[PDB]
Amino acid sequence: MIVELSHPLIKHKVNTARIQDTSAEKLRKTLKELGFMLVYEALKDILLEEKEVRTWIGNKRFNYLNEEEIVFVPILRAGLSFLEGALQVVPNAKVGFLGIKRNEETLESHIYYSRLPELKGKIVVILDPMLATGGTLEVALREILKHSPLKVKSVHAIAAPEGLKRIEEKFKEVEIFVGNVDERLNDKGYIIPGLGDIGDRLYAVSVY
Amino acid sequence: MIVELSHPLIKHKVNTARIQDTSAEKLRKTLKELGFMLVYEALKDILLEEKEVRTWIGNKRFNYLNEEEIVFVPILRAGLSFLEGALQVVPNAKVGFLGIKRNEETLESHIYYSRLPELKGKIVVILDPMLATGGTLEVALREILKHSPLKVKSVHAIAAPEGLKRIEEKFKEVEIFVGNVDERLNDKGYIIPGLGDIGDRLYAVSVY
Amino acid sequence: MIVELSHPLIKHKVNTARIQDTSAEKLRKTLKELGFMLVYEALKDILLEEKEVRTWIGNKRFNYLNEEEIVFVPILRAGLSFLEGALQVVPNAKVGFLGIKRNEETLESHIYYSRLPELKGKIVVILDPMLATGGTLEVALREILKHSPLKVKSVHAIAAPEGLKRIEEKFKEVEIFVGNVDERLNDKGYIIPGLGDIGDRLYAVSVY
Amino acid sequence: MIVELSHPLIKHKVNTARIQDTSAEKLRKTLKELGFMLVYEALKDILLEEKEVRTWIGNKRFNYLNEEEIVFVPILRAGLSFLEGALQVVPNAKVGFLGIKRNEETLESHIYYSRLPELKGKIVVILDPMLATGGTLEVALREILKHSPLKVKSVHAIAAPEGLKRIEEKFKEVEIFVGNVDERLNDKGYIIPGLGDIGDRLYAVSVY
Repeated sequence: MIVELSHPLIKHKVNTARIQDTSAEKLRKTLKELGFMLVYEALKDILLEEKEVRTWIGNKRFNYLNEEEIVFVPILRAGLSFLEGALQVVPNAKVGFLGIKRNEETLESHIYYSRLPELKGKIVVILDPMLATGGTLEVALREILKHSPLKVKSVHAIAAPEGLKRIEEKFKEVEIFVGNVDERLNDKGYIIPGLGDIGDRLYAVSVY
Repeated sequence: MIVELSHPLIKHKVNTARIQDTSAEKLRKTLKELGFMLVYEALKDILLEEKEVRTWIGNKRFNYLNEEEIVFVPILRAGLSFLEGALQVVPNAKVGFLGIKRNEETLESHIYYSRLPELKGKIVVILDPMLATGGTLEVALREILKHSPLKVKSVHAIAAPEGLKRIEEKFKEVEIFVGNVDERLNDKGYIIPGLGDIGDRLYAVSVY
Repeated sequence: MIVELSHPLIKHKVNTARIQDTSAEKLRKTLKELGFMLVYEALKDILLEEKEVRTWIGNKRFNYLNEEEIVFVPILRAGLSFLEGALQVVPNAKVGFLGIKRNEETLESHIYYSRLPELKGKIVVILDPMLATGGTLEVALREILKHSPLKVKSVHAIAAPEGLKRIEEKFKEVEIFVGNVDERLNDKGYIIPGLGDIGDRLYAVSVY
Repeated sequence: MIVELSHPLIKHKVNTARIQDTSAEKLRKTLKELGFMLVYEALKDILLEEKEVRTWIGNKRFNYLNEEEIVFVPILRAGLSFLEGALQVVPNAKVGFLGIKRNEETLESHIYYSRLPELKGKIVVILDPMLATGGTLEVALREILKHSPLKVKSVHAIAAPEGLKRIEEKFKEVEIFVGNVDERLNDKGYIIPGLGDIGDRLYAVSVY
């Protein structure tokens, strides 16, 4: 189940990230603020738990989120741009790391780093700015669904119908949250209009 | 026009803020994150403007929020706990400051410090954790509406049906967003279950 | 006791803040980061206290700062730009607020808003980007020194010699920490090269 | 070139991190604020460059840091705890990623993931909470020095004497900035009193 968000400030953040003549500082801060918005939306169907706490007027009971039951998993590198934002929504959530890279020739993705915490029974939230062909997300899920997650959610700034197709086809139980679904993918597997080479725009030097 | 937010994460931030035995650091951080959510929600109906920018593939037109059209107005001191969260949603928004204080004997509010930028034609978003008797918000609006704002929004973590009444009776054109409408006001004008003396809990020493 | 910090990153943050064609977003972030540096430098001679804590390998004794012993006092409006960064150094410090504004004819200042926590025996750290004539700091000091604080420190991005001389002359006990001591003060009481109308550049509309 | 920092606030941040009973939220925030400090100290010798800019009073010439000429390199996953803090001092620096993992039997480190921007002629700053045996850092340097960086700096909250010795013995040109030099390494290659398993304390679950 795919879900495209329509909030005007998500569009703003997304479109603000499209602007190539912005500094890396601005891009990073924009995606972090977007990550907060995305994870916030993705957690709108979370169930709270009643717990007794202490207030200024004595003991009382209120509903709370079991922050520890949430596990964020950013795909380095771009996934990382969302992590700080995601943690602001859920400060005590665990964090898993997947080092993945797409083979620009075959368009396939491979895992070179995996440092995941105990995922069994918890709610996992994948973090990755773009969803192009879906190769990276497919390999990420493959690596994650093995630990028997309770539920897997994924957040992205933009997505290509191409990727949305396969994903929702081979991973129907996965919840996909997207800031904006773009037009298509080109001959090189880049989302159009997309964000170009965000990985390098974020932490290196963009070629555009 | 009152709107009570029902998002489970807002309820979590609010209740977390209800916890008296937390550190000032935790309270400030909690309310900063809640502020982001409250402002995010409050701008769900914001109108975007189309502008041309240079993307990685070339000049394209996308809809953007005119960040400078929004003006945040935190009521000192508590309102300040939402400022950073709000500025994350709209980084280049203008900021107005209102130094107000409630007489704990009559429960009347008075303005001691006013430093507001041009509000003429802009969307003003007032920030202040609690809306109890509505006194402080009334005085604030009284001086704000003069600048002939285009629209005035208000965000609060909690509010009492008491305050929501008068405010909506003398300022019906003002949109009031609240994380959770509490039960009532006590003998001393405090909200129940409310948050207590957050001002002192946030920057000084709580008397509870 | 005047101290002109010589750290290249402080100079950079200062000079960066001098750039007139930067967004409010960028300037606010610049100053927040500069604020962290200034307070860090201003607390280099702070005393730590031994306390027993539990580590991964059992109880142990280490030296810790008594965070609640420090009080940050931002002078609205400009001084608020330091508050966020100042709190990163000392998260649980107390926060006092002073709404002061300078009379642009006599070059003297008046306090319109004062909300301070207990200051007796505490270490007060005044926050305010500029120290021009020093009229604002003087008025702030008068108001603070009455509460008998254990020590008073002040951080500024920049300052004019005439301003410094004026403060150190009457307050030989106050420690002034400045990112850079500029050239002089023009006939209007503005520091040169200075930062211009910082308050408005930060939260409203600059006239330059 | 090794350098043990003595600033009380660094000591405080470092010692606060030793508190095993703190939430992941508190630890992450503490290390972020510490990372800022460590990097701030590490760039104290940084060289600035003169550039002409537009100020409120016209064009002027000031010294600035060429932010882009700086490259931060955290070692996953612990190194990530200093990233944001490090980026606060140099917002536009480039970011390199090194996925490393120590073998708990031989205490050897191996690089499974590498995503580095162009390091040739730049100032590289490695980020890693601890520096126990030196294996992780040694491997890292050997892939970084190959790019012929202008200079290499490294920051750590704590380091074991034996770790510092091999490093300084194999990389005399590398500047190692340490928050506090602990006592030693145990039989399992853990620093004492050390921080335990910070990687798990930060993003997963600690066994202590």
